[PDB]
Amino acid sequence: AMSLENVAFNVVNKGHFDGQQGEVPVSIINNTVYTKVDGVDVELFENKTTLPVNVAFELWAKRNIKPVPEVKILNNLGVDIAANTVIWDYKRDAPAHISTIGVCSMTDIAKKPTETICAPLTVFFDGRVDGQVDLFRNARNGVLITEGSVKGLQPSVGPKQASLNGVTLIGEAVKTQFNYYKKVDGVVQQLPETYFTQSRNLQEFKPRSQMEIDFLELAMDEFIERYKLEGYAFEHIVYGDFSHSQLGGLHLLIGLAKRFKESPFELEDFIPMDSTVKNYFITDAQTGSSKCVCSVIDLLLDDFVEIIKSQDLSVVSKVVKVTIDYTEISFMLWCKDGHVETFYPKLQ
Amino acid sequence: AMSLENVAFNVVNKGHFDGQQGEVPVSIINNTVYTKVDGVDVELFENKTTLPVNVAFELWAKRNIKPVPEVKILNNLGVDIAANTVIWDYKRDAPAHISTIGVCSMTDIAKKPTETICAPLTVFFDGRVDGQVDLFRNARNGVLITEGSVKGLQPSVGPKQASLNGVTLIGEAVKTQFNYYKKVDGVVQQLPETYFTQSRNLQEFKPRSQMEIDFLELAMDEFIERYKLEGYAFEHIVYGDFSHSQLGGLHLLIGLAKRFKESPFELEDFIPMDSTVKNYFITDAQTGSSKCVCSVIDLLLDDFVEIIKSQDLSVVSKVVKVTIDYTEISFMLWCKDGHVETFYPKLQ
Amino acid sequence: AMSLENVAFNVVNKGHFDGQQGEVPVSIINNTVYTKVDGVDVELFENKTTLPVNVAFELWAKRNIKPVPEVKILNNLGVDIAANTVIWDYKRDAPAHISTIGVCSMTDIAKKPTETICAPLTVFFDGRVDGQVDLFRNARNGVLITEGSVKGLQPSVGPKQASLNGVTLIGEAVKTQFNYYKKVDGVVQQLPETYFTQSRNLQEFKPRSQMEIDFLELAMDEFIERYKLEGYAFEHIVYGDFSHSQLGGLHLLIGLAKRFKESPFELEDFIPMDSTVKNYFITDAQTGSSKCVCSVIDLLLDDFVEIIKSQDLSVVSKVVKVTIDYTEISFMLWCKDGHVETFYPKLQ
Amino acid sequence: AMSLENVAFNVVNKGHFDGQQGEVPVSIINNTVYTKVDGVDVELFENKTTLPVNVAFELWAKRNIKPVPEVKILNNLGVDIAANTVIWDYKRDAPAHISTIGVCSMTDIAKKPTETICAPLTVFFDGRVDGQVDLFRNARNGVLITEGSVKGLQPSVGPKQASLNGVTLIGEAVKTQFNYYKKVDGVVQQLPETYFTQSRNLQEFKPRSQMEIDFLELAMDEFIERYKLEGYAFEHIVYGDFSHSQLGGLHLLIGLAKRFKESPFELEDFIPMDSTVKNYFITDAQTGSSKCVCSVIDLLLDDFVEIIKSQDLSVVSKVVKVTIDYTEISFMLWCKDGHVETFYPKLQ
Amino acid sequence: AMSLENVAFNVVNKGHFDGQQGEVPVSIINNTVYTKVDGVDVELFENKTTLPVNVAFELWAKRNIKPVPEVKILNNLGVDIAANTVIWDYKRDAPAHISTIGVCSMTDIAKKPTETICAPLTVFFDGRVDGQVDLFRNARNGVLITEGSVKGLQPSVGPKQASLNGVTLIGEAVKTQFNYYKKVDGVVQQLPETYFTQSRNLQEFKPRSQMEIDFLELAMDEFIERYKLEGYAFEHIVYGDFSHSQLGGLHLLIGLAKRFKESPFELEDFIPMDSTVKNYFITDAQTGSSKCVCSVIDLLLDDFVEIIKSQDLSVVSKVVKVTIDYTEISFMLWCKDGHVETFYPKLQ
Ligand SMILES: NCCNC(=O)Nc1ccccc1
Ligand SMILES: NCCNC(=O)Nc1ccccc1
Ligand SMILES: NCCNC(=O)Nc1ccccc1
Repeated sequence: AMSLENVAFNVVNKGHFDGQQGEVPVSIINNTVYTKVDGVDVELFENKTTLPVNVAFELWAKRNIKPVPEVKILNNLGVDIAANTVIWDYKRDAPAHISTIGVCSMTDIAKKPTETICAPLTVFFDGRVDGQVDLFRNARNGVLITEGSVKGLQPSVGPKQASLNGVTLIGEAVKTQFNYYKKVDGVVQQLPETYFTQSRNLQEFKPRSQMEIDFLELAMDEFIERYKLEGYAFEHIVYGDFSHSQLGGLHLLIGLAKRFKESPFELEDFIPMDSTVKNYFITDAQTGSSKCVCSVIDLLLDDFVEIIKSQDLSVVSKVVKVTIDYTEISFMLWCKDGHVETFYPKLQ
Repeated sequence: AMSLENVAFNVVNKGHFDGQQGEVPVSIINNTVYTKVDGVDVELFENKTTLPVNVAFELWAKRNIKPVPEVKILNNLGVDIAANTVIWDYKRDAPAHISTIGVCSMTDIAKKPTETICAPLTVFFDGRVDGQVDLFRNARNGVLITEGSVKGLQPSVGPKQASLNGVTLIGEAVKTQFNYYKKVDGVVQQLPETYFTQSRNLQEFKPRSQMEIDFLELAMDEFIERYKLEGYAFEHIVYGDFSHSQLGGLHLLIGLAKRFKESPFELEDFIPMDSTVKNYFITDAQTGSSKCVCSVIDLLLDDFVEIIKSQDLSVVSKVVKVTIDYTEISFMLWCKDGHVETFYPKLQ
Repeated sequence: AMSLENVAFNVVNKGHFDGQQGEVPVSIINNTVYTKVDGVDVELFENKTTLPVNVAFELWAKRNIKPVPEVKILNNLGVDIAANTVIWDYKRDAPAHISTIGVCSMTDIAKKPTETICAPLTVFFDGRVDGQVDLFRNARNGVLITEGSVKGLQPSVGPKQASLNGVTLIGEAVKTQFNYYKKVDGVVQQLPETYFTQSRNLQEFKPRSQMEIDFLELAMDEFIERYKLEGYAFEHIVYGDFSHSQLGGLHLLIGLAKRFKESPFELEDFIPMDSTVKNYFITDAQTGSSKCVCSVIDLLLDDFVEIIKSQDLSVVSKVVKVTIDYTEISFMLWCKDGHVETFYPKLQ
Repeated sequence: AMSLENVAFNVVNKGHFDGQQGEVPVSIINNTVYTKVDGVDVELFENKTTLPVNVAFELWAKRNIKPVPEVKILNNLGVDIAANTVIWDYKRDAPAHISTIGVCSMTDIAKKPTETICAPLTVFFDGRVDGQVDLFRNARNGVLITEGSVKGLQPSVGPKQASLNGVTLIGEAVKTQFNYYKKVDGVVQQLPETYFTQSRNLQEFKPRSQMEIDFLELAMDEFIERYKLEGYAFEHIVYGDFSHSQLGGLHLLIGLAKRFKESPFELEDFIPMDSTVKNYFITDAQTGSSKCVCSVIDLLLDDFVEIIKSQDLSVVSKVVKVTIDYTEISFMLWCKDGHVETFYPKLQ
Repeated sequence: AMSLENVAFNVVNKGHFDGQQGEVPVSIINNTVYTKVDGVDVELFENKTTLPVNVAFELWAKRNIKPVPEVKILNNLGVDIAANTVIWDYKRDAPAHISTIGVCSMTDIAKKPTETICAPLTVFFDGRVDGQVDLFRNARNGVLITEGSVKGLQPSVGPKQASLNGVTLIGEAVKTQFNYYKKVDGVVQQLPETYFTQSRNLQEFKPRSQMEIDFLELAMDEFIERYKLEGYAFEHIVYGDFSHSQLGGLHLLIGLAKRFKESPFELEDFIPMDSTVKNYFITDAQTGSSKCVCSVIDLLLDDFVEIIKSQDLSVVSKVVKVTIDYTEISFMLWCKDGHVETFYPKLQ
């Protein structure tokens, strides 16, 4: 017994859609949903999606309010659709997937993922919901997340962090570390050995190791000195060269976090989505140095050190593929006389 | 248990709102309501009101599908609101009135007209609906329409025609002639002795008397000759002078209907509504004669003849008030040497 | 090398998309596409779809400009998508189908119909285009139209009429009669023995038989007298009873065409689309008789006569299914004492 | 003392802007202007321009309500701007020109055409307004229209017809024939000896000569027989060949008017504007013959006869330039053995 | 070979328009540009201008990504248009100028500034681009910026700061100090002796002299004591009187910066543009003192001290013109008994 008036009632009284019965009066003026809160109109939802205002209002209200895998993780694992839930893409103010299953009649391609329409698309299954583990076992294609062990299935320990209502966090009061399982054409998969991006902010960056505390506390030539990083171009790649017209290096988030405490800079996110490697148009406000496409990746500093140290420095330029967030991230490794000139994530 | 999905279901399955239960999936794109009719979107309603698309969609679907008094008649009788119905302005694609009573939660000022909010408003009562005659008796202000007699209430036989879903007709299968009753401050006000406009189109004009058949068939100087209309300026007022830069006279619809069979002309309705006197920006396409404000009124030709003949032709210019459609329409009667120079509905 | 500027160039110089190279300057204001035609903006396309203005502009410009099966025929044959073409719904100003194949990158689900995404969808194949007959043979699901014979494939002679740029016509300079072929699950399905709706207008109705000329020329009780239609309720079903508040019968377009010459009436098409049975909210402007859902079907008069005469008139009410336009149209046949009380296309 | 409320007051009380003082309350909902006409909103103007709703509302209200040269004539004479008036494009619901002079502050580039900004623009001068003849004499570039003689200035008798509020007419009550004068770089340019298009409609076409009455009344092979048009392909060019898939010829409006009485056809005006040669996407509804770009020009039949007969028929294909409406319209004259194969307005 | 799909491709892959070939699929939904980044739509640009979404998307992507003079500087120097570049007005989310030269076909008035259309408008020339110095020499009117010396031309050292992608900075990695050259009607100009506004933020204000460090560090009556500012009303003008209903003085940004560390206040920028003197509706959140138009100018404290000290204090009120940012800023100097009562930038 779904309706715009019942969906808005749930937003008004339960904070989101809770299946409760009741209706509040709604008015729609363009791409914005309002409700008469005694006399005057109070805005419940502003549509920022490509979907019709009422269809997207419902999807937003029927979003998952539990910690779910980050959109980048789901996209890297070829997830197409979610089973009986809406993964809200909080960085895009839109539903993460094209269609739904058993959620909104207007976006729904199926009511249950058992239907032939779902057979070819990798349906996401939340093992924390009743019966979704068995739905994954019978599903032709899928991605399952579980909190604990699944009999028979070989687990793949995912990232420590998950998204709770847009907030990317490492849960303490809730579990955010999941077991990943992927299936392709009925065959259970052996997920790759992978690294995970730390998914941190520039404003609230916090070091997650002793190397990260030493990088943020110690001066440039003494962090490298302590960690034997001579000839790995950390001064260029991680610290960033702000001396010339084009901003040099600055590809690890920890370097942007360190440059931030001292001086600010503009990061223009021209493709605002969730990806393992993010591209920014940076302008360092102090020096005036700038770059149009500056690929910034947030790896744990020890992980980037372990990646660059596990490399061959003989050729001038080669493509270094690294499995990060279940995806093959290509990097361009530039060299000269046994040392790194630059090592940035490849612009593909 | 009202909702956009239940209103749209009723539009799809009953042609309008019929109180039936059920829901169809709806999408709102700007000011237009669509429903997925197997695979693709079919438009159910295009919003042309100043109300939000969904609020107006509901009002339109909950419109009166029975013959109701023409909007001009309701406007002349100082009607402000309708009791438990929506009177639709098919001339402007919008509800004839600002607020509702027991229809739409978003426009509703009351559920029943007995409430104190309705006391100073002239609520329209349809005596054809159960209990609306008594609601008129207790209502402080109102306008009642009945098919037959109401005990004690002095009747006022209204126009032969009524609006059935936009179609202004003289009913045969239904009753379009009503009894009018008005009350102001709790006192039943006596309705004036009035004329009624024939509410006809220019494309489908049809004469409604022998004088009207003689006017549309005979030549100019022989219609006047037969009906002794010498000295009343019917050549200017009713026939229309298309000889100078400014179009002369042409104020009776029957004259526009006669000029239409021979030659076309552009009538720019710059204030699109239903009024007893309509103002048009006319451009006669044959001669090129034109007028910016040309007040055109559709009275029965015999009625205009009976109005002008009964007028005193001694003074040069006087204001002639005539009760038409329950409103006092002022006219400017111009004269010279015992004859009418011009007689037009006065520009206030 | 597709672009909004190349699509608009083709609209400006070729009348539609013709694959020609070149670009005209375009501006987009809301849901409307304009081109600067020396100094000022001339409107090339007004978006009436639920697709983005530029995505729909391209689909409209890349429409099929050859006679194609009417949208109702394609909808009755379960057609979901078109192979490398856009079938335009001129009745709703929008593409007849949700997605495209090898036409627009933004709507495209595939470049060629051979792809696994097209396997469960009924792809429409135009046998008049090179290689589309073989594509139908290999396609898991499809609907093929051919001008002549296809070896092995059992033909189904479709309607005489087809849609040429919105114009439903019976071609003389072009072939509008096609051979239909349908396949489901990789199996060529036998098309039913069917009737075809004449797809005519109310304004320009033209009789297509001697019975139709006799119906439009003769009086009521002498058309029935000549065609021995005693006891079949043609006075109610085909002629229409305009005597009571609710309009009786009037379910054959030929009856609406005959009532039209004498008097006008309002037909509110509340679900604007192309269907075998159309539902209208009729208001006869002369009598005032009206119906909310009046199912009107345009069969050839001889076909409706042949359908009703062959029916058994013993039971009071039975569901009469008739195959019209490849769909099983249900009808409710009401009877009493060996004669038809009413026989209308059943309201599901 | 200009304002949206004063402009709307003038629209409401004078039919257009008349410089009168006063203000009515206005509301703007999207691209539409409304005024509260007692209780409810009545629409005064729907914006169809690329200008802001209020800026265009004012331009429309301050339009020229006198007969002015047709937009095509002004466009052919290189007119860029109007002096202290707004020439309205009733064919596109927008001001014919980009900027204004002494009309709207928001579009105004100058208050008077004497200003240096107007010097390289061809300002249109209406000699019927006080002082505009002298403004033309001092204006570096301009186009002047006068009713009578201007001393020293060599006249160019323009078309018999002019546009009066969208209505293209040959004035009787007003003068529609003007004297044209053009100046370029401060030098009075001699206007060419030209033909004029008759500017007629397909619905209300009326012959304007004995040849045109004979063409619309007589059969094909006897109109040509009477007017000695053997060997000029009037059967193809003017009559139109509806026998093959592509519609042949049909380039004179009189041929479309003659084909119209018998059978209808769809003319898709894909570039909606006023031009000497119009391009249409025609689909003959009877035969099914069609053309994507069918250049249709409305010349007087005698004028087209006089153009084609005077042409040399020796070469296979040559470009025939003809001065029509002050513009050199190119035509492609195709020939074989002393006769015309085709003669159409050339597709540039 | 320009197009919406090529412009968006460049935004997606190069961070801005870089002339690279390629096309990404785009959808336009109202005033917002999106691109399908695998499955779902990612927003590339939200239109905040008065230009059509696609025309303004292109201008934004084709913006100058090098340090250019601040919009206020260009407006003060009468710059009308830019030569073969787009100066983005980052404070207005729009292109700084009406038209373009050799950038966007839809805004372009010329391809090269040598054209007669550019002769009367002051074209901005960037001497850092090849051949723009010579274009300035031949240009009738222009404003040239060079990094170094131009033979013959007398330089005018502009501000230390320039705008790099919205970021107003004093370049270290790039040059931001330019040489200004202006030309009027072919005559090279002697630019005025001028002051420059420091163009600083309230959040990140940084002192740029010893007087500014003493003002931000020292208490009120000891800064004045040290700098002999007795009788110059710095307590009112620069410090600000927050004791009465109307906020007194507070006209120098350094005073707003000092009041900010202690307590916050609301600055309503009701005309959000870049001007030498900015007008704000201030409300001091601590005291409740407020002003509707509070003219705030960011001069270096030593410059304001040198301006007020270089004044005559005899008359009660006079207009003090000061050349700041190449424009004549008027100030109202109020006095009594040989001292300043107030000295604020004049409200013109
Ligand atoms: N002829 C005037 C018709 N227009 C309206 O009736 N507009 C309206 C309706 C409801 C609320 C506000 C305005
Ligand atoms: N009679 C229905 C026609 N309407 C449509 O066909 N709408 C549409 C087209 C493409 C994508 C989504 C909706
Ligand atoms: N047939 C073209 C008519 N369209 C316009 O004239 N558009 C317009 C008007 C004023 C400013 C910008 C565009």
